[PDB]
Amino acid sequence: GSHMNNEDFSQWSVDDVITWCISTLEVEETDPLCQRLRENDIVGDLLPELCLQDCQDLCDGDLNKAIKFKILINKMRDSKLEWKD
Repeated sequence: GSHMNNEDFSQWSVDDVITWCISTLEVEETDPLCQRLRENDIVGDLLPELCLQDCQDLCDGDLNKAIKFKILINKMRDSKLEWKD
């Protein structure tokens, strides 16, 4: 179904989640957004557990941040190779 390569949630670390997140969320690895995510040590297996609650908490208080954050995560879970015609 979706099992192909992935990065294995058991191998996802701080730098892994942060880097990929930021580089695909809004800005690059410059904004303090990295520091925030770094504080709350969360593994890739706990990402879907954060929800808009922990996500928004990870931000100063901006919907666009959390909303877009949790979303991008859903895409990474269901994966996306090439099924759009």
